[PDB]
Amino acid sequence: TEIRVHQGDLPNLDNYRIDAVAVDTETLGLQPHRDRLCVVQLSSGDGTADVIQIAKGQKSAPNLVRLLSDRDITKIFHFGRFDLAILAHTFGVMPDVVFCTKIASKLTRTYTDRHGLKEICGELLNVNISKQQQSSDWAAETLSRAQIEYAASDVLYLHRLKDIFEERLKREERESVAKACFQFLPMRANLDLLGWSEIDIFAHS
Amino acid sequence: TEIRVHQGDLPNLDNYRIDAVAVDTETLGLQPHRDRLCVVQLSSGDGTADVIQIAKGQKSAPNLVRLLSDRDITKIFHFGRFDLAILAHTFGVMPDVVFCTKIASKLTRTYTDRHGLKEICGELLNVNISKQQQSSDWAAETLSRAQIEYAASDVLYLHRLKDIFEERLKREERESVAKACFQFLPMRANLDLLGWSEIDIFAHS
Amino acid sequence: TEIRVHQGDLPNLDNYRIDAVAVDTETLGLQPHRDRLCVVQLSSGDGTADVIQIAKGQKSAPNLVRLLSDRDITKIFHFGRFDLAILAHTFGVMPDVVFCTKIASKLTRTYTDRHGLKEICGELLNVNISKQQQSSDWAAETLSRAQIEYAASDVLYLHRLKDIFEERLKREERESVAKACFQFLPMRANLDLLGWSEIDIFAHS
Amino acid sequence: TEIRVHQGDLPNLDNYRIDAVAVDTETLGLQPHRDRLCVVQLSSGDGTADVIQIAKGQKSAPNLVRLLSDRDITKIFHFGRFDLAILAHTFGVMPDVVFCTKIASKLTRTYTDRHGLKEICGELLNVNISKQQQSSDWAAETLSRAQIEYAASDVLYLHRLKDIFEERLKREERESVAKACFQFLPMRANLDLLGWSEIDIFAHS
Amino acid sequence: TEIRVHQGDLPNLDNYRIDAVAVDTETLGLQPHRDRLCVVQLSSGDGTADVIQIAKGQKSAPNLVRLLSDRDITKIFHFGRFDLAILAHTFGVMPDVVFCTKIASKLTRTYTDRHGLKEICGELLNVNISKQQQSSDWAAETLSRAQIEYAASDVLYLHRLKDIFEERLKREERESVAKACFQFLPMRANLDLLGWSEIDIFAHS
Amino acid sequence: TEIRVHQGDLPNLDNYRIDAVAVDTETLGLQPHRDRLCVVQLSSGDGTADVIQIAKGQKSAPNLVRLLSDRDITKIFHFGRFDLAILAHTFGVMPDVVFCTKIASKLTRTYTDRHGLKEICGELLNVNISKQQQSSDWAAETLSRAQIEYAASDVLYLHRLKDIFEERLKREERESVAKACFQFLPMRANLDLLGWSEIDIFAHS
Amino acid sequence: TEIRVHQGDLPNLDNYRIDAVAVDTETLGLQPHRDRLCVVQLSSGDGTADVIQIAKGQKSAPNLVRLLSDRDITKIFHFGRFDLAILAHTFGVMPDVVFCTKIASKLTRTYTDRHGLKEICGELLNVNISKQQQSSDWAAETLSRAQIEYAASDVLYLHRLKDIFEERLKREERESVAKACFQFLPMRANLDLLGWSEIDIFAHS
Amino acid sequence: TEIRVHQGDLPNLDNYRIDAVAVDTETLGLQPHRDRLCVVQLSSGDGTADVIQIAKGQKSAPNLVRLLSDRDITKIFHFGRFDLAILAHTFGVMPDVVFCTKIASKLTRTYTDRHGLKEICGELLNVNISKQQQSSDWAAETLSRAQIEYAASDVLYLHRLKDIFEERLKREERESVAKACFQFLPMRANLDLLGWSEIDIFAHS
Repeated sequence: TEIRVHQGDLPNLDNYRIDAVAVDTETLGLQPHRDRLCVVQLSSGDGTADVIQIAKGQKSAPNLVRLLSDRDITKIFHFGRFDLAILAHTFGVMPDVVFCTKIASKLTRTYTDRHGLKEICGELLNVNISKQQQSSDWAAETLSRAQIEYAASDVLYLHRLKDIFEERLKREERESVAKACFQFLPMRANLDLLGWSEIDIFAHS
Repeated sequence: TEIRVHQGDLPNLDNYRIDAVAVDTETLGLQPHRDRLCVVQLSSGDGTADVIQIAKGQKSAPNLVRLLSDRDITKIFHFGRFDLAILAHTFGVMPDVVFCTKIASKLTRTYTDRHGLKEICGELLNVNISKQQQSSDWAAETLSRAQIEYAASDVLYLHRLKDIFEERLKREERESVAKACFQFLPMRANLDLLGWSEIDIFAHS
Repeated sequence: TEIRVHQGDLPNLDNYRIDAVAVDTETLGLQPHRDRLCVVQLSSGDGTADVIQIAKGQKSAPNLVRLLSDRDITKIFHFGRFDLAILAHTFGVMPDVVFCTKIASKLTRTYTDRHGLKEICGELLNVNISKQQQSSDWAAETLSRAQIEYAASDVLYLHRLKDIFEERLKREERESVAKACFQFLPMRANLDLLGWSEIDIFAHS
Repeated sequence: TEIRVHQGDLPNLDNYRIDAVAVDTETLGLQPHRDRLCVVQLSSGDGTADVIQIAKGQKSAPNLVRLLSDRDITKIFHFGRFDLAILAHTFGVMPDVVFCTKIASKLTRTYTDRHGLKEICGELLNVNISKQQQSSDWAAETLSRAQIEYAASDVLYLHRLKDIFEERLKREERESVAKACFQFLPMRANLDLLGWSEIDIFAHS
Repeated sequence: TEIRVHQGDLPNLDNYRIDAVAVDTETLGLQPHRDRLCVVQLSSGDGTADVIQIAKGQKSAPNLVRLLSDRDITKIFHFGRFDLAILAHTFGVMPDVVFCTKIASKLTRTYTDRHGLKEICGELLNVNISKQQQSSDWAAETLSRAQIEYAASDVLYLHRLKDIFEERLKREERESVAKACFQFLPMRANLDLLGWSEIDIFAHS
Repeated sequence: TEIRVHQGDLPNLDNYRIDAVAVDTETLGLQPHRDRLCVVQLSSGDGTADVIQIAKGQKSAPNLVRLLSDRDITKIFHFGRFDLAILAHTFGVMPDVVFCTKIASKLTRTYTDRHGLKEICGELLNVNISKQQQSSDWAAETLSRAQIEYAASDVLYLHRLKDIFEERLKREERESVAKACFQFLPMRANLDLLGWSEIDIFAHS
Repeated sequence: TEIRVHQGDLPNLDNYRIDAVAVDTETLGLQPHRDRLCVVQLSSGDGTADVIQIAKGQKSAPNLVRLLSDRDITKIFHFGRFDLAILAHTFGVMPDVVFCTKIASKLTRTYTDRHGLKEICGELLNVNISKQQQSSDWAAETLSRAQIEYAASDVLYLHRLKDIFEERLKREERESVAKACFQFLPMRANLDLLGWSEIDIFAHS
Repeated sequence: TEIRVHQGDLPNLDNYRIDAVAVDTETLGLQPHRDRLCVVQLSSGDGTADVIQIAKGQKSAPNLVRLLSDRDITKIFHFGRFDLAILAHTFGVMPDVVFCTKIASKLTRTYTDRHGLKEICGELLNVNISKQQQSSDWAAETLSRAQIEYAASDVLYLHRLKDIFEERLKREERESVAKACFQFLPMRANLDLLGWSEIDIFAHS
């Protein structure tokens, strides 16, 4: 593998002249108002990944923000509801072209109730994701090798999942449903930032 | 007030050359695959209402459906998540320009947890709606006077609520939030028809 | 109203040469092995009722048992699951031609979740049943007038509900589903007596 | 083990001139209106199995349906409440002569609260069923070897279970209870198809 | 009615040379280690009552304790599990000849799930007890007249209830069960004082 | 009752040269980051009240904040945990000399589980506060007379409650407990503002 | 581990002229009215056991019942609440001199919440009991060797536990509490048989 | 290791002329009024520990208590809410300079929901603490070697955790929050002793 570790921002976009980029984040917790962004992960799908450490109080990441803002590049997330919220809270730019593998899983893997990334990777690809480092100090000044390898491991497979999920969505005739869900997902994240994170806004009660 | 009761369909659209129409339905229950549409209510906001009795097995209602599919007319519902589902299930056309007073309530009446139509009308307009007839035989060949008056009372006030809620949404600066939620609402109803009625598609679990 | 009160048994069957008889019971509680049968109520639907006081330890009631065993007469209950159980446990005869207004309500009154007899009588007939005496000492040697009037009131109206429910079951094309449920109801009662009263035998868990 | 895989239908019924056939299904999920039938597996009890792939949108399987309809042949299921529902929804024929190992287990294996197929096969036969493939993509164009072997594994042992459960029902004198439950099971499945899937129709609440 | 109010203790036992005495207490709450005894009420059953105010830090009440210790007098309580605990904690004497109307109700009023004193008095005697003052400041130096009348109302009817419950226990042949329960009740109270107040010591879990 | 309504701030502190001031607030909801402070209520205990309307986006109120910052004046709240949070969030000043009647009630009224202000006022003073207006649009440009009267009602009685609670805390010897709770209360409110509003920080789980 | 297996009853009590006997039962389930007693195991504490197979419908076991009735012999159970109930229901003799290791554990092992026999034997004696056979067909005409060894394992250690628990009860000064609980235990079992198996007779609700 | 085991008290404080001491206790359970203190574990942070057995009824341990009350020495606990309560209940002295690793975890390890000592030690130091002996008979006159090694293991690592948590609290800017929580912790423990152990005193309900 190749994992390029950076401080603050990508040096340039030379490796990202592509149609879709897999994106993930790591934070200090589940509450964007309390838990700061610590890591941003990117991959072009070529089997390598970039891991960008975000400093405390960092307000800008121009190359990263260009990627997040570019409407011609689909950002692939797993449970993007969270990542979109924390990214918008941190850098002030809300992505609007997204694909979420968790929503896709809920729309296609109807034969199971386990939609976590580990189960998806195990079932669809026979790839073992190790989650031991998921609960670790992502704010450490120097990330461990195990942390760096885990962070890259979270983004290395999202392209293959998107390909398979697009096949399943086409087969079961949910393409327009999925497209509408992804179109609404950024606004669901915005509602999370504004204070309705514990509320299903569409529920009767 | 004036309540016009019809069999099958509106006679014409002479009374509905307006910018927005309030819409409600009555059914045999909460499950569209089991519980047929029995009554459709409409109002232009002029203090009169149309109550349309729908026959068993009726597949077509051209004037009503013509109104429902006119993209230049906003359809106002209370808890449109249900009504959109049953309308699309019955006539095969899903409206795509809607306003829902319950979503608006959840976005503006943040000081209460009661978002039912009775509580909203009581608080916002000091109008008392009596719900006694809500659980009644809406499939009766001849509706009683009490049933007809309840059905009209369900649609007579939605225009005034839309006006007030639009004022509140602009005042608290959540207009674009409401717009995005309303834009997504028809697909949420479609998801209900397809089999996800008990699932919040954006939740982690 | 006319209420004929008897000790032990009917004097004869002169008043019960009919197609259907409404039957109900009162007991000391919900557990047939602990709570003894105290009252049996009967009515032909002609506005009169028979109330039969059962003695402690009484094992036989030949006229009552002849009615309960007579396959040519349908026995109408409300929540017959219990009444069938207590009747079979007391007299050793399980009726097998029955109609239950609770099953019929659950199959037809799909627009509400309140299926008790008080609510059914209120909604279908505008008749007010008072339940204050439901929890009383039914084993008293002398029943009070309020007790006797309530006991008769439990059976005076089951014919009118059966007639209406039969109309609704025909209307929604659920006649065979209800008929099969009524056919199975006695074995559900036997399962209750044998010890599965707290178990839904068809559930996954 | 020989497992014969067919497309669409059996070529003939030469292997099924028997008094009882074990039947199971696999689907895309628990909701018959959304999740199509994908595989049907049968066995005569001779240690071999037939695995029939059902195509998307397939409406007919004349040989299979003739087998399912033959009243001289008892159909053995595990949790037939589901299989009967999905079979009737897909091919339009409701089997009416059935034996269910889950009902039998609940009526005889009263010393445990675990009635899943894994526990029954483990306790009664010391046979290890591996369920890893239960949650898999059963709609795949080509089934995997693991999928095929699991699907066959779900019918290979049902005859021996039926024999033992029949022994237990005779020993504990519960034969007529079980018979009435099995006679009613197809109507429970029909009720399931009609929209009462979440309701125990006999419960007080 | 006649209510004699005393400070600290009875002046003498001239009114309590009787076979059975009704006893009740009031405290500052449900936790004997935190909530001190404030009032003790007594009655000979003649329609009059004694209300004894207990002082802060009071360790002795010789005449009252003489009454509580005399094994030839049955002490009648409602929910004696609590009163025994608070009395033993306060005066160091655990009564051992008791009758509890709550246990008697649970052993006899099997036709209801409402075993409060208000409901019992309403059903068995048609006497209306008003509980508004049940939750009040019982530590006041001078009790209000409404408080005193409530306190007397708690003891005025326990003799009549004991007579009726003894009739019911004889009628349903449960006297020896009740007797064993009453003998164990003081040890249940001791278990409460020792720290097992939240544990059913006889439960499986 | 004299109620002075002001915009933005008190005109001066001529009426608040006192040793304790009753304070309460009204907002658009329970979430300080989403629901803005709308009204501040004050009372000197002289039977008059001041109601201060806070504008949207208002960042300063020098006279009010000077009063809130003054360590020689105890601020009396009911459920100050919330009021302290919203006040500190709005004006940037956290009061540090406080008394909370709800904590005091939980430390003294151990005989009840109802600690709301309405319930407290009913029990201790026999004064009926009507809360119908508690859930209303507090951000309206012009408050109704009923709203203003309710708002004054939430501060008019806190002094009298404080006097009674101080007597009870002295009587039951819990003064130092209450003092320590009040000393931590501002930090509990800060913890709420920082993101632990749903976490009991001292619980084991 | 000498294990003597008998049909119907012990031949005599020649091996049981001792002061205390360990007793445990096996049944078809938890409900004495439905599930019959299948096996009774006894031990004198000398490291050997007797396993007595009870036939369906067996009403008499004179030597065994003689042992159960001998008031000079303490019967040791684990969770005797169940065993006493099923023994009394089956043979008509209610033991009245008992020791229960579960009550003793709840009164002594206050540092844990896991009181099952496996955990007690593991912690207190470092002896491993294997519970695999607990859920098995105890009504088999011939028990397997594994069943026999498990059944003996249930009684082989109860004497040592009784010795240690008696030491702990003396040490912690809880002997009279335990004695009262053991004295009450037979009536708790009788209450289970009479129909209160789901009711805590001493609870407020 | 160098675990020194003592009866009753430390011989002197010659080894404890230090700025911070790790403290941990072992009891018979979670309820200080019932379950006595059995062991106190101390460490200077030098990799050695002192394990002090406390005798039944012992009220004094002057050298240990002198250390506990020396305000120039911070006492480090894990979940001091419990330890402080049992120490104060046993010896009558409440420490007032404390650090709690559970509060520190809840304020810093926001990326996990597991705050037990085992999980903290595993994550922060990669040290495996085995908790098998946590639930054991701590009142034995002679503790086993396994008990002694576990007891020392609970205190051997608290200094290293305090050092890391102090680094995290400074880095994340939460020192004044933690300081206020630690200042309130002794009053939370006092509240536990007084009877509010099950009440979060700051909650709305």
